[PDB]
Amino acid sequence: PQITLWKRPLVTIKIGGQLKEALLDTGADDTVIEEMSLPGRWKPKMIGGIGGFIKVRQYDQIIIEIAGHKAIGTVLVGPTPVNIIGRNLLTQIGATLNF
Amino acid sequence: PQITLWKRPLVTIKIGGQLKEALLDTGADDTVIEEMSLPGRWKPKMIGGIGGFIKVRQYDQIIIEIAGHKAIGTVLVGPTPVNIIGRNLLTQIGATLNF
Ligand SMILES: COc1ccc(S(=O)(=O)N(CC(C)C)C[C@@H](O)[C@H](Cc2cc(F)cc(F)c2)NC(=O)c2ccc(C)c(Nc3nccc(-c4cccnc4)n3)c2)cc1
Ligand SMILES: [Cl-]
Ligand SMILES: [Cl-]
Ligand SMILES: [Cl-]
Ligand SMILES: [Cl-]
Ligand code: NA
Repeated sequence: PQITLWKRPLVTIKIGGQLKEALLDTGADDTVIEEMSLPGRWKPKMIGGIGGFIKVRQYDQIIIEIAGHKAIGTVLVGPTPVNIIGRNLLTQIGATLNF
Repeated sequence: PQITLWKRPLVTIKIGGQLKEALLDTGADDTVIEEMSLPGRWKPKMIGGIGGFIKVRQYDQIIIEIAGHKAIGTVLVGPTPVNIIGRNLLTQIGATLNF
């Protein structure tokens, strides 16, 4: 698709069998999702946003579908205000910015 | 142009007679710039994201040039970690996300 930006670029994702809403976010290096259960071990990560820092749980090699496009990669889990799909997964789905 | 997302999508902007580097940010509703002076009226606002909220000054009807493309709109000024070009100005330069 070609997604214009008059509204938030929200898509459906599928992670852990479940559908969620998420924001396609070119300003995010990494993908950050609200609290949920994921398999395997996690590693610590601190990320900084507009208001300060939050600790998240880093899960690697997670299967995740974004707007119907299959990806496998890192997902950060923690107290984000909204689910955000960052560049690590935008690159897997072949997304670019165009003007 | 077509901008890939292997790295942060940074561009040069001109705002208030100054050159700055800023991130093209589809996850940002509004444009947020580090502390600077702008002409005209403003009003206070709180904006939120990862890590909580910051207080900003809202200036309306500000001209900007984003990677060579002019537009006009609201600019929020305050203690953002990164200068952000949000959707309110990305729409005006015709930016889309494509995959
Ligand atoms: C109404 O208008 C507005 C309201 C809110 C905003 S916003 O809050 O800016 N935001 C809203 C979304 C979160 C929904 C836009 C979003 O793209 C922001 C833009 C941003 C990037 C950044 F980068 C630092 C910042 F403030 C801000 N993304 C993240 O916060 C972001 C997204 C993902 C990650 C992983 C990180 N943090 C990060 N990334 C890599 C490394 C580190 C790091 C590593 C080691 C030490 N410290 C930091 N942190 C940050 C904008 C306009
Ligand atoms: Cl739109
Ligand atoms: Cl990844
Ligand atoms: Cl505006
Ligand atoms: Cl349009
Ligand atoms: Na004004």
